[PDB]
Amino acid sequence: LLQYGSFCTQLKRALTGIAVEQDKNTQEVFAQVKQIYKTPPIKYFGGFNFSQILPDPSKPSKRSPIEDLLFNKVTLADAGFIKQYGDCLGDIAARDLICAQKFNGLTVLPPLLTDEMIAQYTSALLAGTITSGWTFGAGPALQIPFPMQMAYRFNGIGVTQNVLYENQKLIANQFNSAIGKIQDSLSSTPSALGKLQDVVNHNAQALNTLVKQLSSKFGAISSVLNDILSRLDPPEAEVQIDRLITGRLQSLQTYVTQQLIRAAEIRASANLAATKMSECVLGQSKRVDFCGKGYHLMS
Amino acid sequence: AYRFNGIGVTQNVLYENQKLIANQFNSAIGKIQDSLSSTPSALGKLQDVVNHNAQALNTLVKQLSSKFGAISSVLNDILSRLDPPEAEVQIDRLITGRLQSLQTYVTQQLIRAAEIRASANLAATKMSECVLGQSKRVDFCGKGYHLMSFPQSAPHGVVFLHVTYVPAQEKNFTTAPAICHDGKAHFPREGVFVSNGTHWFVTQRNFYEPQIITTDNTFVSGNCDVVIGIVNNTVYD
Amino acid sequence: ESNKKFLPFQQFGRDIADTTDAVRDPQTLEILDITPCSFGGVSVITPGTNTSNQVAVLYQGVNCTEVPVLTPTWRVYSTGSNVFQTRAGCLIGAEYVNNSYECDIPIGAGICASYQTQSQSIIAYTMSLGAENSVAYSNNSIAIPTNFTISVTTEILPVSMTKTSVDCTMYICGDSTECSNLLLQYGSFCTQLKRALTGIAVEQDKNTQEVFAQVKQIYKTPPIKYFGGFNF
Ligand SMILES: *[C@@H]1O[C@H](CO)[C@@H](O[C@@H]2O[C@H](CO)[C@@H](O)[C@H](O)[C@H]2NC(C)=O)[C@H](O)[C@H]1NC(C)=O
Ligand SMILES: *[C@@H]1O[C@H](CO)[C@@H](O[C@@H]2O[C@H](CO)[C@@H](O)[C@H](O)[C@H]2NC(C)=O)[C@H](O)[C@H]1NC(C)=O
Ligand SMILES: *[C@@H]1O[C@H](CO)[C@@H](O[C@@H]2O[C@H](CO)[C@@H](O)[C@H](O)[C@H]2NC(C)=O)[C@H](O)[C@H]1NC(C)=O
Ligand SMILES: *[C@@H]1O[C@H](CO)[C@@H](O[C@@H]2O[C@H](CO)[C@@H](O)[C@H](O)[C@H]2NC(C)=O)[C@H](O)[C@H]1NC(C)=O
Ligand SMILES: *[C@@H]1O[C@H](CO)[C@@H](O)[C@H](O)[C@H]1NC(C)=O
Ligand SMILES: *[C@@H]1O[C@H](CO)[C@@H](O)[C@H](O)[C@H]1NC(C)=O
Ligand SMILES: *[C@@H]1O[C@H](CO)[C@@H](O)[C@H](O)[C@H]1NC(C)=O
Ligand SMILES: *[C@@H]1O[C@H](CO)[C@@H](O)[C@H](O)[C@H]1NC(C)=O
Ligand SMILES: *[C@@H]1O[C@H](CO)[C@@H](O)[C@H](O)[C@H]1NC(C)=O
Ligand SMILES: *[C@@H]1O[C@H](CO)[C@@H](O)[C@H](O)[C@H]1NC(C)=O
Repeated sequence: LLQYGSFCTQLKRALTGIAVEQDKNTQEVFAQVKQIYKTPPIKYFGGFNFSQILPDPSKPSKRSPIEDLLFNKVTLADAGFIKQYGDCLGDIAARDLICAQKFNGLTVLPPLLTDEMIAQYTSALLAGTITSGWTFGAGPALQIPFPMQMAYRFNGIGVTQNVLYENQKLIANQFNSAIGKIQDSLSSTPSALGKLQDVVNHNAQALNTLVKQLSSKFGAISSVLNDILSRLDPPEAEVQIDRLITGRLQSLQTYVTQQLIRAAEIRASANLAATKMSECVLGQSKRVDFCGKGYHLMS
Repeated sequence: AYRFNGIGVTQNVLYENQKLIANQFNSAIGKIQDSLSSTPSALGKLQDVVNHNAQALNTLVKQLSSKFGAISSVLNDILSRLDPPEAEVQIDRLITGRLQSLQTYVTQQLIRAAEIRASANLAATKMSECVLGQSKRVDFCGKGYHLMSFPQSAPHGVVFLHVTYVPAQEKNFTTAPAICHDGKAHFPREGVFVSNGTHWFVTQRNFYEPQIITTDNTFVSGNCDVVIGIVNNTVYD
Repeated sequence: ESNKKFLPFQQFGRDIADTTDAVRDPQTLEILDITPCSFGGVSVITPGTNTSNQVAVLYQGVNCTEVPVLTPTWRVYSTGSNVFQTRAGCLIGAEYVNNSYECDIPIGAGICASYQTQSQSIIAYTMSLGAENSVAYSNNSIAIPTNFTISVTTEILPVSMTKTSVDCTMYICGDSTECSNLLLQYGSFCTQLKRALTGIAVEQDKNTQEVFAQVKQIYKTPPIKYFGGFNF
């Protein structure tokens, strides 16, 4: 193989580029603000109830109930684990596909940002948008009572503020009911989180195909190098080894190309998500059907 | 003044602070050259394209020294050291290897071209929206309230200079949603009620400028029994 | 020793990748299982060579106990120097501290490394998300600014790249005729390559034209440059 060029340097470079791009995407999406705001201890906002989206201090990981349901709904499977070789050598007689992947030179790297840091970023964004409206997204944060912020947002869509000031309780009740229905709507439908499951399914399928490809003969007497080496003299052995080498190289090339295309698609999706975070959360958008159906109020 | 009215600030603010705004703009423009020159890694995106192209071409050239399983990597030596019928089988390996290298190079170039096209489309949209007009989209033409943009050309790229407005030196105040007077509720037209401790005024949101509460800048539209937190005072006519 | 329940007529065991992992000893009929011995990857963390020559070594995905200390001939200290365990594996040659700074060199799950004067040394820490803040929220209080600042920022965007062309015959066969004749019967791959390269070359110019040709009138500035005190 040493005399076939430098294809594998190119493969390593492409894989490293994709790995760096993933962390860049996450950092771009989830790091809009540089100040870690925290909610006031007393939770009274004119009748609006935010308990379903604020972090829960009772649980150890400090996640909102909706975040808990979202994390329980999706199966993660592959992740980074230290001493994973020890678990593989434990040999409980249940040889999973992960150990087979590891023993053939395929590894999975952990992300730079943990889940707790992302949860902290989300909590800071929520506290900022609750306590300051949209001022913290364009300079220093300026406090303002929540009903006055809602009156400003209603003026933003062409409705006078006395409409809000005379229907505060009904609007608060409607908002509370709409927030409450979200958990039931998410839990009842099992196919809601298809997009997030598709990524895991695609990665697992690609890795499994790459591992299974090692059993092909590609026109040789056998698919095992040791058997070929023991059953033949060398000069008849190079011609048998060459076919296997070429087949495995082709499989690696195909895998890398597919990974590159998927990475490009994921980058486009991440850019869209970052734009939506910038425009719908840190301010009020006048673009039609960009931040929901109807006249956008807040995200 | 038109651009300041576009972000919700009255034009008399500009007309009374023209010299200070001009000085601030001049200083901000002057700092740009020092900021660009001091940092050596600012123009990484433009250098990456050249580096990638040079690396790809160098790899393609260096790939010609591989044997790919033949006796030699030189066609003339193979032709001179062997009869033809033994020579086609040696030439075929080299041909296949070089073809594979060309295929890989072309595929990588296509992917890079797609990425560059996406970047160029984004740049064209930014040029259309931030330079030829004033944008209300948050964080699209800089950080803060966008005022105006200027374009510049660079090797294989464009550089946008965004000029924006940032508030500073905030102060605390006591506020109320409405004012009760003669059994009627009054709401501000454009602004918010503010109290310095003793008296009440109305001011615009993005700049402190108190004014006497009159019937000219308020409307009634309701009674004084529904609004929560109403405060009763006097309204001048 | 293997716990697999081999049938009396079975002599070998295979896996998904078609590799033998269970064997029966020819002399004593006992079932044994085979596992490859330890292996892994090594990463090197270093600042620029213009600064120092000290390095740190990260063994990836390996519990730092039963450390290999081998295929690599060079030996790290493996002792004396600080040894730390991260979710990415083991780190050797860097000291862990309580202080949190901005990330300099990424390592793994929330762990970064830096070169600090402390005697210069390499330290590892947990990255900091940002400075703490807490706005005073009240339901009858507001905050209003009293001054402003004019800010100028920059943004850089690539537009086009290099246009290249390749000749198949000269690259593959040079000036030889036998090689050209042999290549003539391999199809029309090179026509496709030429078409793709030409398409990319045209697309580059299209991108530049789309970006830089918004207006069709060539305006020029007046000779006298006075714009109310603004300096351009
Ligand atoms: C905000 O909503 C939550 C849940 O929607 C309320 O918590 C409920 O409180 C009642 C009475 O204390 C309990 O019987 C329920 O079991 C609680 N539900 C949950 C999920 O904890 C909370 O009381 C609401 N906020 C206010 C101020 O009433
Ligand atoms: C709040 O604003 C009112 C309105 O200007 C201030 O009242 C004035 O105070 C100055 C100096 O104290 C007097 O010269 C004026 O005659 C007052 N105006 C009126 C209509 O009486 C008041 O002092 C301000 N309070 C604070 C704490 O700043
Ligand atoms: C608003 O900010 C500007 C700039 O920070 C202030 O102008 C400065 O005023 C001080 C006080 O004399 C001068 O020493 C500086 O030279 C001024 N800066 C410039 C650029 O001219 C201005 O005073 C502030 N306004 C208020 C009401 O505080
Ligand atoms: C606009 O700015 C430029 C540079 O910032 C000014 O040019 C400077 O003028 C002074 C006095 O004539 C010279 O001492 C400097 O050497 C000049 N700098 C440069 C880079 O040429 C220019 O004067 C300013 N415009 C006005 C109308 O004052
Ligand atoms: C406004 O009040 C808060 C708390 O009451 C305080 O932290 C802040 O410094 C005050 N701002 C000014 C400008 O006095
Ligand atoms: C003015 O407001 C106070 C506080 O709400 C209230 O007690 C008082 O009755 C009001 N004045 C009149 C004339 O109703
Ligand atoms: C093979 O011979 C050895 C003696 O060296 C003996 O211990 C063993 O039981 C024999 N096994 C069989 C299957 O005959
Ligand atoms: C490393 O190995 C030891 C011994 O088996 C084990 O006790 C320890 O838990 C392992 N480290 C981790 C992080 O699990
Ligand atoms: C870091 O902080 C923890 C807090 O409990 C402390 O136990 C530990 O000793 C500190 N690190 C060092 C090196 O002292
Ligand atoms: C909100 O207003 C109510 C008036 O009913 C008051 O009792 C409460 O203290 C206010 N909240 C805060 C945080 O001061």
